[PDB]
Amino acid sequence: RQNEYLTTRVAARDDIWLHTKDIPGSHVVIRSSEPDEQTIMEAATIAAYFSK
RNA sequence: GGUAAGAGUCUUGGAGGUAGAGCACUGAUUGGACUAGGGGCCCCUACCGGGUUACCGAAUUCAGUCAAACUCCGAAUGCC
Repeated sequence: RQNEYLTTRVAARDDIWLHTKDIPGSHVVIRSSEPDEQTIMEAATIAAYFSK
């Protein structure tokens, strides 16, 4: 219920959206125009921590 | 006591909105064009807008209804 609202209302364009491959997990979005490689790594670790 | 006014009928002139009719007002309404505005869905909304709505209906309009506290009208009888 938070995820559909976050994906369709909150985040604008060119926001990197992250999810675990073929495993259910939290939906993680970075609200910046350009994501730094370190930012992508950190958000991927957060998405992996909040996963199965 | 006044006295012959009283009453009925023919003729004439009036006031007063009932029966009936009608939307010319006040409401309630049914259908079609007309669509102010609101409803989902795609481009997009971090937000302005666009499309389709076999989607509702405040306006307005062609029609169709209704009304003791609606009347543009309007009797028969009663009344003076």
